[PDB]
Amino acid sequence: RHLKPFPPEFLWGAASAAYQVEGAWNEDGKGLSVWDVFAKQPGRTFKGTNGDVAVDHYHRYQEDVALMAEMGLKAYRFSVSWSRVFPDGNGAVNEKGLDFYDRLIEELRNHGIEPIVTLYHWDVPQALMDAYGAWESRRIIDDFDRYAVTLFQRFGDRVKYWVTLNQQNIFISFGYRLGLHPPGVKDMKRMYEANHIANLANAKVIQSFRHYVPDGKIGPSFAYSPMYPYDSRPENVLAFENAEEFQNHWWMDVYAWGMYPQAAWNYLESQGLEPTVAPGDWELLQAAKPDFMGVNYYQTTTVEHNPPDGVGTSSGIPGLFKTVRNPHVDTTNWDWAIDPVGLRIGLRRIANRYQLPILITENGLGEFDTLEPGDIVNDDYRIDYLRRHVQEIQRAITDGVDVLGYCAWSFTDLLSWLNGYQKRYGFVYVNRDDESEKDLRRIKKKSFYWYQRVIETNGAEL
Amino acid sequence: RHLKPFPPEFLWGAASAAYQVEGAWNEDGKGLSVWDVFAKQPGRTFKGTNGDVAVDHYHRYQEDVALMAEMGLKAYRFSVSWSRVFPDGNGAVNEKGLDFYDRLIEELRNHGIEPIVTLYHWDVPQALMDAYGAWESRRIIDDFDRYAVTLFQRFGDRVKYWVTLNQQNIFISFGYRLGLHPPGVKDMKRMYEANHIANLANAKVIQSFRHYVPDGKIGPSFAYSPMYPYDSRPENVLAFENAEEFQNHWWMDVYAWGMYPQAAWNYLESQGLEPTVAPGDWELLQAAKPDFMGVNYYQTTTVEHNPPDGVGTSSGIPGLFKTVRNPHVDTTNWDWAIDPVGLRIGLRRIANRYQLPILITENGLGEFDTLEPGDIVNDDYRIDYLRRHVQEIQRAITDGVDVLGYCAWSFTDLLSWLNGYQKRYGFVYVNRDDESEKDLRRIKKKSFYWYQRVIETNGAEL
Repeated sequence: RHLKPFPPEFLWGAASAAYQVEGAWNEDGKGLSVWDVFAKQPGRTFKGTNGDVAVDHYHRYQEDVALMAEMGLKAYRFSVSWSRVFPDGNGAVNEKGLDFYDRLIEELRNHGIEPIVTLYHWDVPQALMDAYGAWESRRIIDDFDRYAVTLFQRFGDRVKYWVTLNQQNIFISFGYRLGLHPPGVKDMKRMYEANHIANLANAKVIQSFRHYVPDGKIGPSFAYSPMYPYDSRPENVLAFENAEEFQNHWWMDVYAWGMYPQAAWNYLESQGLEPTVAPGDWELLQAAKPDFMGVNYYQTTTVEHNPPDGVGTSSGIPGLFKTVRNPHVDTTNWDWAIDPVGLRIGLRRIANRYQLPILITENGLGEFDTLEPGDIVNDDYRIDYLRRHVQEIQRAITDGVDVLGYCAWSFTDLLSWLNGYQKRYGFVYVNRDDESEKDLRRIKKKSFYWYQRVIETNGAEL
Repeated sequence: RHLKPFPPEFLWGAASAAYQVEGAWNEDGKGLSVWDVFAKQPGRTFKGTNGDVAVDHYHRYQEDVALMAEMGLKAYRFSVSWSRVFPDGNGAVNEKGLDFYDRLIEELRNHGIEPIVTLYHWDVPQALMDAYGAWESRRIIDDFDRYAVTLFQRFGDRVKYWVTLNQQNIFISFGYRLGLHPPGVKDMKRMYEANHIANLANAKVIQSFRHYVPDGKIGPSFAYSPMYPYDSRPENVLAFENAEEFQNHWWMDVYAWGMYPQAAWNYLESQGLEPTVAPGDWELLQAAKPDFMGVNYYQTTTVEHNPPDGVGTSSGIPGLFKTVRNPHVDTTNWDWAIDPVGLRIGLRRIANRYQLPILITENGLGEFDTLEPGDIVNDDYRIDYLRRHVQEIQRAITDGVDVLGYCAWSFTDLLSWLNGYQKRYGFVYVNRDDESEKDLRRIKKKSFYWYQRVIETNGAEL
């Protein structure tokens, strides 16, 4: 069988997130985000690392975009820091904050790079948390909408591709179930309420987008780990049904269809955990169809039967499923699976279930890169990982999946949320570590030139 | 987690098919069906058995319904023989034929049993095959519709529950791909064309039903073998994605959504096998939503990766999937799988994908039964099989699946299509075999009294 080529306007991209790259945490009128405050709690982050400076992209954006142009990036996906635009979340707009993103967008456009604007990457202004608990209040729906509309009005003429909430399942679960991210809560009831409010905020902004950006394309981005059954034991296949619905359809069915899946809903209702539904909620969720599903992909998860007295290392839900190591995939140095075929499977599942085009918003390999003499970083491991995933994307396109683009994570090295800087993701090495910012100089890794070649040839050599 | 009860009006049922039960093949003006002709080809059926007499339900229906009432059946699902109603397929209606079904329905209603009328169980009149090739011609769409409308007009006041095509995937694949059933064709291109025409006929009759039976409930019934991947190897999970889409979504997505799945469509198109689509086809298919999905269930199927030079014993499609024996399920004495959990999985999949209620239209165990002196048939093996499946249905209901009822296959023993009478399915033994009709007497098996107790307790005592 002949593989289809990557389509002529395929968005060969790379990506970042505002807190992870920008720095300038208190400059030009920017307000505190929940992450500014959270990361300064003693013991919260590795070696106290935080986003005060990060890799200083706020001041170094021209150099970074020049490197993107050298690579030939077709697209750069970044997030807008809400606290730069509305320092208090609501209230007065900050023109200096908007001006940064205007300058960034102009730099991208002048180099022929398509901006992909991500509205929300986990950094709600602290003032909204202080006033009303941020994502736990329906007040955020209108406040988020006002923020999104501001961006649509200022940039809609120059930005075609927009992502709304990026990895809602992560910021909600880590913030309200695991207590690892702000606000550090461990309460499933609160988690599902905040999640429902985030669903409504997503739908509201997509509705607004139709008014302000009539030729644009918008969608949420979901952190998707496709589930596998361990084997053909019926109870393991049933565990897979439970896991795919509870972990994945719980979000994507709301995004695509405006409806929560029923078995998961009934389980939550039996635990007293289902969210509070107000009149108009279903109408709003169902009327806000996205143009694409964004997918952040790193690995699949294999599951097996979990008795009601079982696991609550393996994780899972008693009576539903538990995770188990997949003996048939390679692993990273952090026990993450390497499963490029799993990306093809996830793309196929989204096309098969929702018939949506897909934008791959994040995929990449984190590793402890060594800077060798002469400013050389030989990251053949990153090249191998990316190559295998891009090859599987081409197979998915050949199968009939409409893949709009692929954003490698990340363009430059960046600050991780809790683990400092040493596990690096970039095509561009940034000379700093957990102890100091050093000189923050940018150094092209071997993978930079590999991806430059991929883009130049539209993937045709892989 | 305690199990939910069966809902108060759950349709505890049993089922049959006209050719398998009725006899009276040439009585009261009945025309030839394709099965009358096919089964009389020498060598086609075991010991030349055929439906001339079968178990003689046409003459013995009063006794059979009296037995249903003794059991306390809530519902009896049967099929109407098109050739009794329109002996030439189109043309003049045969009032004597309709009068048989009127008498049957009156007997059921007088005993408080819900009729479930199945429009089509594989017995298109031979005259339509002769005139235009039956299911290979779009002419059948209107002819089938005129037949269905006749039934809706005569019986819609007394019949709430209707099934349209029963096991379309079987009569189409066995008739046009495997050549096992009429018309005895082995041609995939013809198979997919006839299948598309059957899809249009199903949609047309559902549209007619909305006018003639506005308070009724209608759906197609699909012979569902849910697919499992052999293990968590990514290539085997991908084989599972392909197989579930090709074998199951190919039909059920058309029934529920009016759309063929895209990866399967593109594969067929690459082989020159996709059906011919006419203007208006998609609109019709999308405008005919059913009230429920009917499910005929016997077993799951496990699949694994199949190289492009591989299997086309194992069956499959090269480059997509091949079947493999599942080591984790039991087998019958005929080496077919027994997988009651697989029924729960299939029910969960239909609810999760389509949000449809499900009527289980067929499930049962075929086995040699021994008639012991005193008219005793001890079939504990059949009780075991049915009990395990009903238990899994109760678990699916507890999960949140809306199951409308369960029709055990079958009420009385019946004639099999190709294999005679000895592998029996009934709650009621019929005293005949492959060599003679004996006295055709009905003898209640042990399973009859077991199911009587199931119904009395609404499934609380299994």
